[PDB]
Amino acid sequence: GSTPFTLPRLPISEMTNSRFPLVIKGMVVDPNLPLQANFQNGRITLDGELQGTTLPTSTSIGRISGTYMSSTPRVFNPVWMDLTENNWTEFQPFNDQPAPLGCPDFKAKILGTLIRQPNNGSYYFDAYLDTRQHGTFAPYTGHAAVHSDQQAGHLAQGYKIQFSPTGIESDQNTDLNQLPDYGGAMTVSKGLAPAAAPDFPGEMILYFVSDMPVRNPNGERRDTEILCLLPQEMVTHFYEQQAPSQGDVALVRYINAETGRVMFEGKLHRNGFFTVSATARTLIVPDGYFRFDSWVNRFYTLSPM
Amino acid sequence: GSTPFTLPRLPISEMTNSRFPLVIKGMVVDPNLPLQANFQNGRITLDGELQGTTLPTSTSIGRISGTYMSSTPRVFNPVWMDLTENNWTEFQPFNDQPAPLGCPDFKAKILGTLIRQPNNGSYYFDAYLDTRQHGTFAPYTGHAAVHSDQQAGHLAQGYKIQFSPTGIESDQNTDLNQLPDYGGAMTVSKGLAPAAAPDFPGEMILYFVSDMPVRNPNGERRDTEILCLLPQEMVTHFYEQQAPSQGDVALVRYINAETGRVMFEGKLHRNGFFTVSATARTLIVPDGYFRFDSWVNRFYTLSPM
Ligand SMILES: [Cl-]
Ligand SMILES: [Cl-]
Repeated sequence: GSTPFTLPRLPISEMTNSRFPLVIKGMVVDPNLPLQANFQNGRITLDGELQGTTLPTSTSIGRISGTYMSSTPRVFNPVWMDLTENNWTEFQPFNDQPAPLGCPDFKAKILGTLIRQPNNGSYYFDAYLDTRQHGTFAPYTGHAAVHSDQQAGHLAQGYKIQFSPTGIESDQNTDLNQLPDYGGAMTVSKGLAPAAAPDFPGEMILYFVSDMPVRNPNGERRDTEILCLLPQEMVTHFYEQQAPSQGDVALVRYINAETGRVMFEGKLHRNGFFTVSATARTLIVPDGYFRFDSWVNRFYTLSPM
Repeated sequence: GSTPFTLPRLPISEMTNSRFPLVIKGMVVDPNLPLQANFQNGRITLDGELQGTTLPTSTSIGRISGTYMSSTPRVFNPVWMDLTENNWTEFQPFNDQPAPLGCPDFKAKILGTLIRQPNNGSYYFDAYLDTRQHGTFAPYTGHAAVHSDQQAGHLAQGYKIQFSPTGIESDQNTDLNQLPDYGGAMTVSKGLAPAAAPDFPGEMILYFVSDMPVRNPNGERRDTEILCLLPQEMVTHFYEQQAPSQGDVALVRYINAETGRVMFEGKLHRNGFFTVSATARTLIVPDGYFRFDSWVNRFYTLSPM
């Protein structure tokens, strides 16, 4: 009677990143990527329990929303936001959720626009959200500021506004595998999705990869990838099906879309991430799909990739 | 043995528009909206056959892509593109597809950015795509131009570039329910998704609604909605399941998410759109989900909304 667990029958090439609105360009396993992952977006259990700051669908990944504050709690001045969820429902600060759902889970100067909502006249202008700064990016406290030199005259106390990202600036310190300090100078622990980590020596996380759009001054080049543990279409699939997990870990096979050949197998863990048996950096082109084959015991040994 | 037809068990409030990257804010039936719909995005049959320019997932809705042409086939100069699909595979012009998949299917000055791809150094800058212009927007011919005053020095012949939209300018003539002229001055008919139209007097199309972001000079106000026939998550669901249709038309019920009460019923047509029995403008808040109940004969009479 219980809903069987399944994966979406879609090639990875047709999926999108769960941490930024981008297509998946492939997968990577690498001993020089972080051995454990702590992302807060793209986190769901296999039986459909959202974790961290993860949205169920791609409504507003990377966005923050709220109402304009005329006072704090080229020259770029802060635009302060009394934060809401991106669907404009209330966000309770200092509670059991690190930030509103969909809030960026990386540290960067994020470029984008600030959108005045239709009730106050649809308009938008350029702004950035610098998630490296404790003073203006502490969303766990219920407030955050974007920065803009284009806001003059367009906002008044209480206006609904939403930040929509286009990309980042990237420098020598950019590392998108580090979480921001959601509480600013104040530590936060409650409601974080836990570390995803293999428990088999010889297994590594299989990450899904996208290219992050970058706009540095004068076009300075520092190309940057962004990883996630689950493409958003897998998050939505597990959320929608709510299939009970019926074993320690899910055995999955990656199937070539053209030939139907089994390319490799992996473990899909209940906490929502993939591991494979590998020792060296391996790049997987996304012209295949994952197929759930069976629930297996935690001591199952994967065929080496 | 055949896959049963189903709808995604998600409230409409968690779905996104199939014609622009936006959340669905509700549904509308209205005798003063077009009685037939001709959108090319968000078109799929119930058994999973994509139509028009419709992508299976939200990879690149509203984008166009290609390689830079240094020659034609503030002051804003055209940036000419030898068009590809947005996944960088080849687009065959003058054939059986009106434009690359995901190409905008409305006429507007679409604001956004132009993205130089990582192989030539990740960088992006502001640009617009004016889909009202025959001379620079004829994607059926394999070429189109965006316009920019920020490109100087950043592009060379053959560079991969992608236009990503943020919103539109809107004026007194804006009407997003009219298709662009995909062939420019040359008519195009081949490969268009057909008109969606009720076949019951007393029934009207149930449209899904989003608010389009607008940026007019000086913040001039002209708020604009954009309609679609299917949210993209329904498109993806039907595409993924490939469920055979087992009757003339699908009977669906809209269920209140809180109470589980049946709010109204409608017909979900094989060509991929909803109709309901109504006479006057009716606005539906999206805090419910559609449930497939049975295949019915084409002469089935719906309970009035
Ligand atoms: Cl499966
Ligand atoms: Cl259903």
